[PDB]
Amino acid sequence: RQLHLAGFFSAGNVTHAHGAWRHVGATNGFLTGEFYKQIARTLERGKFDLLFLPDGLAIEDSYGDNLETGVGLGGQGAVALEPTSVIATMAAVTQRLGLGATVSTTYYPPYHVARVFATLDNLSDGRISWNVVTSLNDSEARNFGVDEHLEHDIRYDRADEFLEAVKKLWSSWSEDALLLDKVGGRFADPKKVQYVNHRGRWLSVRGPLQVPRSRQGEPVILQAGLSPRGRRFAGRWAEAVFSVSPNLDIMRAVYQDIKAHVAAAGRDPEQTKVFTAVMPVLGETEQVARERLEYLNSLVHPEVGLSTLSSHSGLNLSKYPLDTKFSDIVADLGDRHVPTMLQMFSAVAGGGADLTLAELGRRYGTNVGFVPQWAGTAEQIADQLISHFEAGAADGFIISPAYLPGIYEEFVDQVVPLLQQRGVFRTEYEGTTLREHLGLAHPEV
Amino acid sequence: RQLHLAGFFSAGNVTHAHGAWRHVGATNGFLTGEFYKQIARTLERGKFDLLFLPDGLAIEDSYGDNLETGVGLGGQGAVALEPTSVIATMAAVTQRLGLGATVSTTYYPPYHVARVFATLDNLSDGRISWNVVTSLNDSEARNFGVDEHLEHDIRYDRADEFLEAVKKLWSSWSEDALLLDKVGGRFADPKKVQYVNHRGRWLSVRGPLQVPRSRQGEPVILQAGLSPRGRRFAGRWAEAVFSVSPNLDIMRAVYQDIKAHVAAAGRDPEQTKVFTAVMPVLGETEQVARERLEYLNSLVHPEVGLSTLSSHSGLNLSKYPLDTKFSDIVADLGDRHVPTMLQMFSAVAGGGADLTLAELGRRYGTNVGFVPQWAGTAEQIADQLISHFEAGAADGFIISPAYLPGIYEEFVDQVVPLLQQRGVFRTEYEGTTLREHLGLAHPEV
Amino acid sequence: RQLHLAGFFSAGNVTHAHGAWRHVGATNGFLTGEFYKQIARTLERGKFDLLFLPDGLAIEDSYGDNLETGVGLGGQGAVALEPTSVIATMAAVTQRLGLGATVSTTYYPPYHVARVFATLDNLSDGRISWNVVTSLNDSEARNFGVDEHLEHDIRYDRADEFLEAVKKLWSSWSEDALLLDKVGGRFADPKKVQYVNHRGRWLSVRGPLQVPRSRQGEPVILQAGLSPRGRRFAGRWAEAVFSVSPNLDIMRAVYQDIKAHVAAAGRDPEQTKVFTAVMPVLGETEQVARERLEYLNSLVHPEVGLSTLSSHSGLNLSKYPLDTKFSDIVADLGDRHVPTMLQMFSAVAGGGADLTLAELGRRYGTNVGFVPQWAGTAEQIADQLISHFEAGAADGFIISPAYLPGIYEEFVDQVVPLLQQRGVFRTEYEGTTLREHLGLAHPEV
Amino acid sequence: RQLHLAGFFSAGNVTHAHGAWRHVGATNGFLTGEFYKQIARTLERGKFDLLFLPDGLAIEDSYGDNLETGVGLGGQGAVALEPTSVIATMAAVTQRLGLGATVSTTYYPPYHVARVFATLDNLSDGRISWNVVTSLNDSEARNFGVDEHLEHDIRYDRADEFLEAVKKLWSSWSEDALLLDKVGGRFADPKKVQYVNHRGRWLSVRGPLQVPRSRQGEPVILQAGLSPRGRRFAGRWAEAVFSVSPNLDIMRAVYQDIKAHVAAAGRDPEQTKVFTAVMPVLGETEQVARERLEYLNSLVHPEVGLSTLSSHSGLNLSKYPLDTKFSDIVADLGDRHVPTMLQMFSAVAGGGADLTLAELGRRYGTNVGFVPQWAGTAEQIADQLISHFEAGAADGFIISPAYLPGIYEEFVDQVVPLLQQRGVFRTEYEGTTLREHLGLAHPEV
Ligand SMILES: Cc1cc2nc3c(=O)[nH]c(=O)nc-3n(C[C@H](O)[C@H](O)[C@H](O)COP(=O)(O)O)c2cc1C
Ligand SMILES: Cc1cc2nc3c(=O)[nH]c(=O)nc-3n(C[C@H](O)[C@H](O)[C@H](O)COP(=O)(O)O)c2cc1C
Ligand SMILES: Cc1cc2nc3c(=O)[nH]c(=O)nc-3n(C[C@H](O)[C@H](O)[C@H](O)COP(=O)(O)O)c2cc1C
Ligand SMILES: Cc1cc2nc3c(=O)[nH]c(=O)nc-3n(C[C@H](O)[C@H](O)[C@H](O)COP(=O)(O)O)c2cc1C
Repeated sequence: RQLHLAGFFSAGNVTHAHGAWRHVGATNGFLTGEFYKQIARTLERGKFDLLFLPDGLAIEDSYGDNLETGVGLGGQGAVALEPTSVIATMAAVTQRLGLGATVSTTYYPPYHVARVFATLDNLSDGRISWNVVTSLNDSEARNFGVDEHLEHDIRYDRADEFLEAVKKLWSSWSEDALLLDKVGGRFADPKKVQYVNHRGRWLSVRGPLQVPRSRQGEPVILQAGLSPRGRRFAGRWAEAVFSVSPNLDIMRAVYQDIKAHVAAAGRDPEQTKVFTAVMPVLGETEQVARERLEYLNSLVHPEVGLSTLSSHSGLNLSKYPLDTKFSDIVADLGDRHVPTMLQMFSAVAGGGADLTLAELGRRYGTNVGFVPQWAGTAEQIADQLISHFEAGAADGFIISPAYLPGIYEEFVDQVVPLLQQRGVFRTEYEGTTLREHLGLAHPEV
Repeated sequence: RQLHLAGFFSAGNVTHAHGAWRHVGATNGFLTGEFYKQIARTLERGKFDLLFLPDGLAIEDSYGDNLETGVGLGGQGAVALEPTSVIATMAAVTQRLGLGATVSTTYYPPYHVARVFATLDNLSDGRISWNVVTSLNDSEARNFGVDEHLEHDIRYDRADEFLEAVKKLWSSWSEDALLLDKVGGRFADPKKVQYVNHRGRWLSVRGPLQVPRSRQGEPVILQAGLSPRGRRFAGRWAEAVFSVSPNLDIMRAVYQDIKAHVAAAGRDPEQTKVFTAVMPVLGETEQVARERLEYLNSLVHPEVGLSTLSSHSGLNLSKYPLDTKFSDIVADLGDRHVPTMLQMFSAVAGGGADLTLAELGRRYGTNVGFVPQWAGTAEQIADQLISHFEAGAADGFIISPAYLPGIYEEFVDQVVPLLQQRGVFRTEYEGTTLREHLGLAHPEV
Repeated sequence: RQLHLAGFFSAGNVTHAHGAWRHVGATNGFLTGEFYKQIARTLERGKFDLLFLPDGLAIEDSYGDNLETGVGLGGQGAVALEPTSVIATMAAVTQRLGLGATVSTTYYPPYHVARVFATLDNLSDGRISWNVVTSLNDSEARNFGVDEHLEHDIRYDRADEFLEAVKKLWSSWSEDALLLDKVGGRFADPKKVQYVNHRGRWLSVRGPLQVPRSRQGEPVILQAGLSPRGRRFAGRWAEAVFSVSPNLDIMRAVYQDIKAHVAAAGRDPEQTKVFTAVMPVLGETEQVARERLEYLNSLVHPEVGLSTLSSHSGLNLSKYPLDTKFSDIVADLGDRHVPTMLQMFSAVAGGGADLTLAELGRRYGTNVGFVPQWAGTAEQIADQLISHFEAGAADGFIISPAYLPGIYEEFVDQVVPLLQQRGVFRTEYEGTTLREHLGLAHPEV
Repeated sequence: RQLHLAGFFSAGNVTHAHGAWRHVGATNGFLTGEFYKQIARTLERGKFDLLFLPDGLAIEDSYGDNLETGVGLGGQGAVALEPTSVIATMAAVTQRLGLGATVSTTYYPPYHVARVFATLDNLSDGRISWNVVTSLNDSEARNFGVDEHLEHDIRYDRADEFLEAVKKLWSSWSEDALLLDKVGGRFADPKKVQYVNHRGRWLSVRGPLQVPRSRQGEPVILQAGLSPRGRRFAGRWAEAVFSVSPNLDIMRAVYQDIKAHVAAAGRDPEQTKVFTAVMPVLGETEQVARERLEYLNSLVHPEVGLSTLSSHSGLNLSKYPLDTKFSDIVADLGDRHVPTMLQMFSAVAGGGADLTLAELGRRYGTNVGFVPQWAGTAEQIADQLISHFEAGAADGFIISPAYLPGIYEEFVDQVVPLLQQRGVFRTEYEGTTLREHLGLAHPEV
């Protein structure tokens, strides 16, 4: 029984640790090719299954209506490179590492999505993944500028038709269609390249895709989104799921809930790999590790933290003085109008303590509220990973980076070898495709 | 006074020579990263200014409305990779070569175009170019599933506002906005990052762009489109122009006309570089060159040739038997209703002879009618490039490949050194950016 | 049953074709890393078993005790880079291709040879080869400050002990000696690293080697030397043999002779792979190919060919006039005292005739007298290779380059795919080491 | 006025910190190409002047003529790859970084040293350096099967002629000798390529060298050897000096003495750059750094230090009891029969206390006695480098690695940017050669 490992970070200034760009070890090379090439090569040296990128299309002015926080202090999406370009860059200099990009079904037509990932899948020789998200934000809306705003759960309904359209397109070409018979002049068998002719309620695409199928057949479908409608969506489509849980109990529930949704949709639950995100901080001794973590968490500015907390909760908390205690917010707006997730974050993060908005945002900024921080030696981290795996937390772990590129160098040089020595993580790539690393079947046309 | 050199080929089976995939030397590696990496490194080894890719978003299927000729025999766009992914791949393995991609203003929002190229421009450290095109044909639309028919000249009017929007977005970040002051916690100066708030007749985008400016400020604007409206457009926006002319008389006229449009738009004509395309075929002796050219041209299948000729002429010629002579086509449609390009191509390619459709399509397939074929020794090709340059044909030449990747290995190894010894082509890159190679000024925010 | 392919060229101006540096396509980049990196990456792209380099440690100056000819016209070894440095350079940018260097047993101590190749073998993860040679020439000696005389056959007797010393050194480290037990503080098992204490008639070396064994155990032994003593030496030590024969029948005879020597030495003949050198000249048509061979052969200066002919035959022909007829030299030297190779060359070149030594030197300069020039289409060349292989000419072919880097780009693009489609050449590397490519066993400690 | 930076480490298990291979972060990849490619790319990313490697031609078995200590516990030179091969590997994947290798004048002929470094200088396009050393040890002489023992100072006398011989060889080719006139058939001007025919007291070399001059003319001469005879030697030949001093006071004296010896040799002291070695240990806080230093030092086994200390003293400490008080040991020899370096070191223990032999060996294993360990934050390390530089300690610093590859990643990511912000270290390479980086003149032929 071996676990999977994945890397994850924004093509930009911040991922989960909101003080990361301030870290003494941060190169902040996120505008340069070299930065991404170093990181991709490092994770491949550590035999990672994959690396994938989140995405948002707007700087967030969202809290509360301003960039002065985001841009001035380095909040979420202050810098955000288009993710598919970035992984093409990474694909060019690796040969085994799987690579994923987050693209919303909202903003692009299925033809575009299908061709972009089929192209990347071929260029990388069958190593690509699309992380499917159904987001719609007005600012993103403001940027791409389209306002018909569809309700959260209906976006997933549309996304069902979207995925079907994309997969029809990826099946345009039989895997034996291309002939390249030079002598005879037969380029391809036109009876094995078929029109798509899709017309559903939401979308219309004609086809065929002008891009044949790679050696893994189709890109791997990644999925992120844990809403009840999102888990149903994952049951039907996800081949790997991006999850975040603060502790083993929540990890195990999410795991079993997702595997249940998959089985309920008629699919094999062992063909959907669940990853849970964890943020390790290493030290030669546990003491050093805990001091490094303390240093890391002290870089978070209370307002950048609050900004993200405002965005994730849907409540704008900039409207209040920063010293407002959380119970004066519930007092001021009534418990019915303060999101549950926000009341559950205040209770868990404060431990019963009535915290100011400053301190709540500061703590939220350390780890986005729910990504577990693990401080310890390489041996301790290896142990924790192995025991969570054995307790059924996940099929693999996403390693959320405290600072870049350095943390991945530390994790690969110190933690990966220990995992290999215990026999719970690959010593070498067995196959060449992302499907093979993940133990997924090669889909048929 | 030095000339410029550019590479050009589709990320796919065919560019201008319709027998290229059948050439004994063709690797047909156009689905692999390696193919593109080899070519990009080769052109950088030869100190080329740039390489750019065309694009079409559908298998050309009009003649007449079928997969079978295009796919079966390997016509235009039978395989067509998404071009921006492809040059991202090339950028990761080069450090000087300029890289361009053709993207239509029709099918994407200005926000997308701006973010993709800003990303590539940053990933490549200031080496990227967008080749602006305004196309819109029904099959591509059928894929993007849209009902629109903006008339040709109106597409250019919309493109004016489009470019304006993209350039506003690329000016979101001043070049001194990014601070990365870790000690003070100041990421960036928010007074140097500006909202865009563009609301024009055609488009609306708010901004700012989440991507700072590269060391060359903004991507270089390439343009392709030689219609009277397109030349006006080039006058206003183009920093480099993609042109194709069958002989020196037409090259010089196109040259002077473009430079005139640029001056008429209030811009400096020497800040718009005109490239003209030529298809060289080398041999150790002139005799060897001519036999290789004859071999190359003998690979063109008459029906693939005819397919492209139909698409370009706007006339479906599948309806006729292949042995139909061209004058029964003129009889069948009336001299008035025969597109001018089609009448000029028939007269030029036949030299007055009445040709079958097979033979007309076959000759069109050799060079898309109007790309000059130059057979000779390295010294002769070098001579011809120099004399055309001295005769005011162009500021630079696009080298259309008879077959890939080999032809570029030959060109870089045999012709480039001769140009360098004569002092008309750079022996080494003087700058690091595409603007520096082309001698373009660094634009202000 | 598949054939093997090897590349072979001098790290310098000339290999077998003496007009190569003058070829219009020759880059003459033999002083730069880029030149060697390109060729290695190209031969790896073509799935070649290996690439190796010859060596001489002095500008040939025997004819006529001066460098005016060698240096002035670009003769053998006019430029000659140190070969182990070069293949280290190639190893760094490849991961499958085997890489070999010729080093003479005469000029270096066994410890030095062992350490250099053990190092390269580790650096390349098991892809290195030593081409064993026993040369001793005075100019080389003059350079090394040696005033050593040892007779041809005795040099080989000495080499037997040399090989034995080197192979002991490569067994210094057991393959399980290295522990890297950090926690316990045990670097390596001291009972599995052993002193050598070699004290023989010729050499003494103590050991152990400071370099452990790579994944292929030991560097592959290549050998070049076709003399009667040379074949015995190959019989005992060679794992691969570099041979040259002018036609299939002699190829076949040398082939069986070497396999017989291997069997006579008590070894398995299928564990010594025989390569024979061939010089292909490709053309799209046979006519083009023959014109290209004619062009290439016309670049040879009669005196450079003659210079080389002198060095291989042992007679310095410089003293004679260029119009000295060949039977007038044997008249004044007797059937008894002019070398055997020298007139199996003259007759073969005339096939009957009396030529001036100018003409004899010119013809020798094209292909070093005995390397067959094969001009044809890719299909014909592929046919001939398969046909010679099936006829028992060799286990593999050394592809002698008419000019560099260009000829290898053509061969990999045109001939290799044809071999692969016929199933007689690997479509992909099955293993990672040079031993696995050659189908050699992993030697024991 | 900027300081220079150099990297330095053995191609093997240990450099100065003898517990390094045991460090949790050490990859111990010293047998793989990847390990060296990574370190070299990292130092190039950090704009280092140079990286050079030490060497020994035998496993360190002196204490006590057995390998059980050296091999069993991982003392210095237990694994030691041939250094010229290693830097060739590094040169292939870098384009600016300087690269040097240590080769003894004792064991190789001048022709061999000359050709290897001329070859490397060309492969690297002028970035190479030879670190001149005059060592002669018994284990090493018995691997090369040498039995002549030359007195310490005489080896340096021999070395004087050695360098003249090597520099003569490097002037074999005029920098305008190579012509490559393909049309005229003139390879090179033979009157600009000269025989050497060097015959002095010690050595004889004929020439010419088969390798032309690189872009920087000749390899840079590094030297290491601080005996009085070594410093006179450095005065005459060295262009950069490797020095080690435990504090600013000794640094400054060593600095000024070397500059004087150079002036005394009639050379410009500004044209010989002196480097001093320091071993930094970084932490996010000073507390963290001091702890990481403690961890590092706690990995040192007392006997490996002594194994290594035996050779440096050159006294064999192997059979004195480990708890032998040092002074008591002092007595059999007589204060007069004690090598001094060891003696100051006893002094440099710094407690001036009678110390166990275990304990002297432990401390020596820590930092080779005299390389200062600096623990602190990046700012503190930068400060100390700047303040030492300004106080005239050295023209540049050698950064001795606590553990590899990681410490260089930390150093380049944390300290270099700070040095750059202060303007005391280059933000970018101004030239392409090692001579340009060090501010050395281009020597003429
Ligand atoms: C762990 C995780 C990571 C996510 N990352 C992104 C992301 O990078 N970009 C995005 O648009 N949506 C992302 N989402 C999904 C958003 O929640 C999104 O707004 C979607 O509409 C709702 O997903 P949901 O099922 O959580 O409601 C992520 C969701 C999860 C659970
Ligand atoms: C040399 C040249 C190359 C062109 N390449 C493309 C291309 O690759 N893709 C595309 O959509 N349009 C391309 N075009 C422009 C097409 O003509 C396009 O349909 C546009 O609507 C009309 O441009 P026009 O000004 O030539 O009419 C190119 C035009 C020229 C002159
Ligand atoms: C095909 C072939 C290639 C050879 N290449 C070299 C070489 O590059 N350098 C060298 O010193 N000897 C080379 N030799 C060996 C020389 O002939 C050498 O001087 C040796 O002492 C005699 O080899 P022999 O067995 O052919 O007589 C080669 C031999 C053969 C058959
Ligand atoms: C900082 C430094 C580093 C040295 N490194 C080496 C080395 O790696 N290999 C070597 O043989 N000698 C090295 N030496 C010099 C040795 O002492 C050498 O054996 C020589 O014979 C005597 O040099 P000396 O002048 O210091 O006595 C080094 C010397 C110094 C000062």
